Amino acid sequence: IIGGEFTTIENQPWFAAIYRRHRGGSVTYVCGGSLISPCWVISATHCFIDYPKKEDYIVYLGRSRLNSNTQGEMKFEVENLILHKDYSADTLAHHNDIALLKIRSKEGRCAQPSRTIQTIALPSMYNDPQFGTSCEITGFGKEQSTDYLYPEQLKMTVVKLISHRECQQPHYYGSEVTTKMLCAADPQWKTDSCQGDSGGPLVCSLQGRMTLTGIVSWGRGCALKDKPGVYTRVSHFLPWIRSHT
Ligand SMILES: *C(=O)c1ccc(NC(=N)N)cc1
Repeated sequence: IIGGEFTTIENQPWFAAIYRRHRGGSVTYVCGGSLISPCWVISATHCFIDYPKKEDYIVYLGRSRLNSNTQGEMKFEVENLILHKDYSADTLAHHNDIALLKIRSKEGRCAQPSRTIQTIALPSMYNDPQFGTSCEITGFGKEQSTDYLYPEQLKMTVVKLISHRECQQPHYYGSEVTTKMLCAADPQWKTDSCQGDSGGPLVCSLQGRMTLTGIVSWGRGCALKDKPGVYTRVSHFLPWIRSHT
């Protein structure tokens, strides 16, 4: 997260921290995700495409810190890693950038809700907030494009939804953005998602309910003028989620 503020898991209790075990046993952070039901975390296919083996992955819920255990956290194996079979990636844009992880602890159990573990509601089909709406993004991604390290503490920021029209403009993304993507950015371009934030949630309040409107997907750099963050438009993927859960 470029700019924004530090947070703890209590403020985004659906947030999933996804890590990969490397050959040799070393564990590195991969991507965020969101808990949509006790047994299901939703993320981005781009996070997993180079290493598609479900056994390589570890999912935490209730975790506020990157490389320290948060009190109350729960740790899961991935029992099913479902990548979108129509996923495609150009030099920047990711298409159908959506993935489902069925989670199962060593004791053979799904998430158990708590102060630090809750589900996030899915949108109603094609039901998205109007452009200019303020939404929140959460992740362990870089605080600056030039950073080597990821923050140890979880971060959040606010970005505003941008219309398909505006995002299609020449100096923005042109035809790279489709109607299955949502753009969001800061008016001053001062806060954004960055490397490490992908797979994570874009949450909007829709008719009074906190809704997973988006999945952090792609962008040209981070917090660059006329280069919004691009999100998987979740309200356009309900059939795929339905048929795989
Ligand atoms: C994901 O890792 C990711 C998503 C989006 C960006 N860029 C912007 N939001 N501009 C970088 C990395």
